Amino acid sequence: ANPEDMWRCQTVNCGYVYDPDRGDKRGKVPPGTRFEDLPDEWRCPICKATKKCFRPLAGPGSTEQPQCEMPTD
Amino acid sequence: ANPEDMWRCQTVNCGYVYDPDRGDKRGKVPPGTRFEDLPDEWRCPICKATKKCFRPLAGPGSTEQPQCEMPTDK
Ligand SMILES: [Fe+3]
Ligand SMILES: [Fe+3]
Repeated sequence: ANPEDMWRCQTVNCGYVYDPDRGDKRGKVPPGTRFEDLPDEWRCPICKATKKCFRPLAGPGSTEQPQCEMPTD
Repeated sequence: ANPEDMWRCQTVNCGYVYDPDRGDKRGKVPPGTRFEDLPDEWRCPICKATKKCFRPLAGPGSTEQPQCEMPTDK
């Protein structure tokens, strides 16, 4: 719901947003699943980045640079 | 950056979100541009969908499958 618990994939050519109220069909994640509670083997359904490539939409994390393994910035 | 202002590409296997606070670097859209004010010819930077394939993350239109020139998903 709120931008604070939505997370955007930061790789350079992506832009998927994980929405907890939607879940994630391609990753078999049911609606209501918080970003923290995602499996450890979960990847971005678009670009397949790990969750280290994601950033909350607003609030403190949203201005930090994520510890991401694929190209970003 | 409220969800009613964010727009999700519903093309099959896409899901890029236009966040008006970000703008769109590939589209050369400066930050602060509302989705409603995007250029006529503006397209999804990932899948080339027109704006008619997008829907807001909340509010009227957020629940229905967009109808456009690409195959879309619900
Ligand atoms: Fe991604
Ligand atoms: Fe798209």
